[PDB]
Amino acid sequence: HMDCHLSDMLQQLHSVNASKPSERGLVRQEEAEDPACIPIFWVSKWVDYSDKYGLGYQLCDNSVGVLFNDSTRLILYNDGDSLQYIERDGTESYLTVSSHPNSLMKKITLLKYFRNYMSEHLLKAGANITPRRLPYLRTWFRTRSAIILHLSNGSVQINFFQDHTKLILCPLMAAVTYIDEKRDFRTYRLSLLEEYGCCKELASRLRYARTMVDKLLSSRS
Repeated sequence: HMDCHLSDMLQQLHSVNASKPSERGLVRQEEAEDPACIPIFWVSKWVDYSDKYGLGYQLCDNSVGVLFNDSTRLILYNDGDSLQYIERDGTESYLTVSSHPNSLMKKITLLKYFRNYMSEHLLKAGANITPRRLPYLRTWFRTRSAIILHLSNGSVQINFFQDHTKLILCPLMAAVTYIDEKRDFRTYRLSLLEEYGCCKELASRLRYARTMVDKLLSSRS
């Protein structure tokens, strides 16, 4: 199944949700935590100017990217010079800001504007956390309750507007990282949540997640 791991994630989430992990009673949510499953990448900041320009974001490694409206993406590495350009094909090329390339000067100017805004005006998600091919934003959408961000490495991140809680779902670890209201970052193996269960708040977000992954799978291309 070649859908950037979305099918796998749907299965991991059906399985956890079907186990009804909050209904239980011997809830040992801390027993489901697995430091071996800590994500390498997540989105630390984002800026939606999608009407006209696109969606800018920062990864936790301090790389910056933009998904332009024409469906190309440009990434500036944390060195502040190396570029990675992804055309619509998915085909990738590499360049530098200092080479001053005619073909991308407009997109580079737009990316630098995004970078500056995020640096000056936004705070990092998971800033207090040392993390464990640079992925890029494959697709995204927002509901009234969340923004849903699907990375090229198959991770899905859901940022909930009401309480600033966040889910980072990693299907290759079959794991979920939950950033709670107090900015506490905790990583769970999903199969250990089936077993030890969890609080009703995490259970509810995992139910919403399932629905969001269903929505990504329902609208490919």
